[PDB]
Amino acid sequence: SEKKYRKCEKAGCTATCPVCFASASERCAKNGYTSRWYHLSCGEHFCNECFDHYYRSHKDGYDKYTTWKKIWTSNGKTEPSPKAFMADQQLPYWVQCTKPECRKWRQLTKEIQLTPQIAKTYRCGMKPNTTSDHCSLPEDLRVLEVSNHWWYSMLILPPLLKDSVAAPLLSAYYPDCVGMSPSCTSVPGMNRYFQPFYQPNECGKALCVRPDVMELDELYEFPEYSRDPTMYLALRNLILALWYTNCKEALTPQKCIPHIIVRGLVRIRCVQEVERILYFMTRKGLINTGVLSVGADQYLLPKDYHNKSVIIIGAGPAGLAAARQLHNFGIKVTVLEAKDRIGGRVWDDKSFKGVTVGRGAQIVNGCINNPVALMCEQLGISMHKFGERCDLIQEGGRITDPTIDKRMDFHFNALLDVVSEWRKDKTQLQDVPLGEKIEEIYKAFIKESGIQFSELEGQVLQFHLSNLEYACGSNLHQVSARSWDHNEFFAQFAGDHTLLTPGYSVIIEKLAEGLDIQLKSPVQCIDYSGDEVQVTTTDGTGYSAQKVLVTVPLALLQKGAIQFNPPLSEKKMKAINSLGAGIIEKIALQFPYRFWDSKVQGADFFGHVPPSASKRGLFAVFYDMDPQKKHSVLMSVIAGEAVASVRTLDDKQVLQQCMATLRELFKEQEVPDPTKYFVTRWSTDPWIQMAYSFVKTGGSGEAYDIIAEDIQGTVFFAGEATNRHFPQTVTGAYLSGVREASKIAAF
Ligand SMILES: [C]C1=C([C])[C]=C2C(=[C]1)N([C][C]([O])[C]([O])[C]([O])[C]OP([O])(=O)OP([O])(=O)O[C][C]1O[C](N3[C]=NC4=C3N=[C]N=C4[N])[C]([O])[C]1[O])C1=NC(=O)[N]C(=O)C1=N2C(=O)[C][C]C1=C(F)[C]=C(Br)C(F)=[C]1
Ligand SMILES: [Zn+2]
Ligand SMILES: [Zn+2]
Ligand SMILES: [Zn+2]
Repeated sequence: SEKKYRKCEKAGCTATCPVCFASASERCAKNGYTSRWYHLSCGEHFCNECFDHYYRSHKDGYDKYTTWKKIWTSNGKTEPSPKAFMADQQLPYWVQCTKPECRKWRQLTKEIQLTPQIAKTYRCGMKPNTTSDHCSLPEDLRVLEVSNHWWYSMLILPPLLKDSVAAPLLSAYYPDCVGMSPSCTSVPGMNRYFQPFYQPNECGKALCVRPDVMELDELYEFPEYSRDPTMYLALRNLILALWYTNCKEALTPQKCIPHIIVRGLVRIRCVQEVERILYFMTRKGLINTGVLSVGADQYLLPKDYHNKSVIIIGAGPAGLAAARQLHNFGIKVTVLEAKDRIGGRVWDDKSFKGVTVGRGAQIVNGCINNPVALMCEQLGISMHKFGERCDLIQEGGRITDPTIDKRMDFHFNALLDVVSEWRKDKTQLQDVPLGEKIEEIYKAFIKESGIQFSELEGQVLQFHLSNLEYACGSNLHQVSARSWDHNEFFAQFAGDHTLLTPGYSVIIEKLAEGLDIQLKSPVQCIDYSGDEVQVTTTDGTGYSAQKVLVTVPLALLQKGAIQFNPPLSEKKMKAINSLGAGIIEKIALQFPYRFWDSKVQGADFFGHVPPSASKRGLFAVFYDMDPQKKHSVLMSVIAGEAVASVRTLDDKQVLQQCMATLRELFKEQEVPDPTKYFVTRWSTDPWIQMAYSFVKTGGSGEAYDIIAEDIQGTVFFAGEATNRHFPQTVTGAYLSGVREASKIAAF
C-alpha cells in the first residue's frame, strides 16, 4: 500500500516535522505521513493529498487551480505548478504588531486577505479589519529562521508582490519579470517629469533604471540576488514608485511595509530586505533627496553612518547638495564659503519688478528625471518650457527667412558630422582645435562644390557658429575636436528645456536652510596629513574634521588658490589643466514697455544675425524674461571672442553697445531707453572666474572622472567640472555633490 514519510522531500530541510498549511483535501495529512511532503520553504510544506486536491482532474479544487493556471500562463512568463499556485493563493499572510515596543510577527488566519490597512493597524491577537496581554506571547519559532541567509537559499520560489505601487508604471513588462504576481488584476497624479523606469528595449534616457535588471553597483552590494533578482527588483521598484508618488516627505521602512503584500513567511524576508535596500538607495541619493528636510532624531541613515564629520568648501549647488545630503544622513557638516553669499554661479537678481532675473544659471536642459524638476515639484514651483520659435533678426530689422536659418543650420551640422568622422581613429596626441578643423572642412567644401553663399547666408552660418561657442563657453579654437561633445556618449536628460522662472536661488536657498554655513570664509589651506583634515581660512581661522570635500570652480583649481598638503598628484594636476574654464557673460535690460511684442509676437527669444565673424557672439540671442508677457525685461549673452572685446568696457559702455544693437534690430521702430540693467563680470569674480567647463584640445572627457577621484578616502571633489556624464550644468554640479555625499557616507 505505497510508502509514506514524516520528513520533507528536500534533503537538508530544517523542518523536523512538516505540517500541512493548506488543509484543502478531506484527507489532508495534517502533521503525519504522506506519499510526498512538498517543500515551499523550511517552514512551509503541504501534503500530497492537498496536492492532488488541486492538481488531479477528478478532484474538487481542480477548477480553482485550472482557472488560476489560465490567468497565470497568459500574463506571466513563470511556469504554473501546484507549488507556484499554493505560494500565490494558499499560504497564509504574516503581519507585524504595529505597537512600537512589540513589532512581533504573527500568522493571520486563512480567510483574511492582507490589506495595507490591516498592516498599518494590526495588534497582536485582535481580530483584524477592526488589553495588551497578547503581545508578550512568543513568535512562531519559524519566524526567527527567516532572517538567516540559508533560509532564502532553501526557498524554492521567489516572492511575487501583489498590488505593487510600481505596477501602473510597468505594464509594458511581464509582471513576474519585475517581481509582481501575474494573478493580480491590478500614471495619473504623478509628475510628468518622473519616469524612473525604462520601457523595454529603450536606452539613452538619463537616470532611468531598468525595472527587470539589477545594476552593477546594486549587485556589488546585494550579490545574493545575482542569480535571481526577482525579489530585489520588486522591492527597489516599489521604493521608487513610492518615492515619486510622494517626494515631499521621507520614505521610511514603516511607510513601505504596508505596501509589501505577499503570502507566506517570505513576506518577513521582504520586510527585512526593504529596509536594507532603502538605506542603500538613500545613501546613493536615488530617493529621500532633493530639498527634503529632516529634523533631529529623524535622520535618514542609521546611527552607524553617523560617526563622521565633514568640511565642505564652496556653497554652490554641488557644495550645498552634499551638505544637505550629509546633514540629512546625520553627519556633522560645516560649509566654508569664500563669498558673502551662497549660490556660486547661481545668483538671482530679485530687484526687477515682476520677474526674477538670474545673473548666473536659470535654464534646465532636459527635465525628465532631472533632480531640478524633482526639487521644483518639492517646492511647488513651475518651469517654463521653451518655445521652438526664434526668428533670426538682422541689423537693419529684416527678419531672416526661416528657410535660410534652416539651410545654414544644415550645412553647419554637416560640418560637425565630418569632424565626428575625422576623429574616429585619432588619439589625444593627434587632436586638433575644433574651430580649425571646421575652417578646413568648410574651405574644402566651398572649394570642392563651387557653391556661393549670399552675405546673409554666411552671417547666418556665423550665428549657428556662435551658438556652439556659447555651448562650449569658448571660441572654438580652444575647444577639442576629439572630445567637445564627449558626454553625449552617455544617456542624456530627455524632455523639456525650461526657463526656471522663480530662479535657481529658490532651490539653492532651500538646500542651505538650517545648515552651518560660514560665509566670508575663503579657504587658504587644506592639510590632510595628520589624524584629521585641517582647514585654514585667509584670516587664519582653523576648522577641523575627518573628511573634506572640495567644490571650488575649475578656474580656482587651475590657479592653485588652495594650498594642498600633500600636493595634488601629478595625474590630478594634468587632468585639471586639460579642461578649459569656459566663460560667458549676461546683460539684463528693463524697459518701460514690451517694445518688441509687435515684431516678436510672443516668442521666448529672438536672434541677432551677427554682421561679421568678428562681432560673432555679441548679444546673439535676446531672452524675454516674463513667459506671462506682462513685464518688460530682456536678457542677452556675450560668448566666444565677444567676451574678450568687452573686458575693457565698463558696464555703461556695454549697455550702450547692447542698446545700439537693439536699435539696429528694430530700426523700423522706436526702442525706449532702459530704466534698469546689469552686466555680469563672472570672469573677474575672484572666487569663480568662469561660467562652465569644457575639454581643451588634447584633453579627454576622462578628465572629469580623474578630477572626481577621492584622495586617501579623505579629500573628495565635486562640482560641474567633476561630472563626466553631466558637465557644465547646475544639475551636473548637484548630482556630483550627491555622488560625493554617497562616497563619504559609505565609510
Ligand atoms: C556663470 C554662468 C552663467 C552666466 C550662465 C549659466 C551658467 C553659469 N551655468 C553653469 C552653472 O551655474 C554651474 O555649472 C554651476 O553653478 C556649478 O556649480 P558648482 O560646481 O557648485 O560651482 P559654483 O556654483 O561655481 O560654486 C563654487 C563655490 O565655491 C566658492 N569658492 C571658490 N573658491 C573657494 C570658495 N569657497 C571657499 N574657499 C575657496 N578657496 C565660490 O565662491 C562658489 O560659491 C548654467 N547652468 C545650468 O544648469 N543652466 C544654465 O542656465 C546655466 N547658464 C546658462 O545661462 C546656460 C549654460 C548652460 C550650460 F552650460 C549647459 C547646458 Br546643457 C545648458 F542647458 C545651459
Ligand atoms: Zn494537507
Ligand atoms: Zn522542507
Ligand atoms: Zn504585539
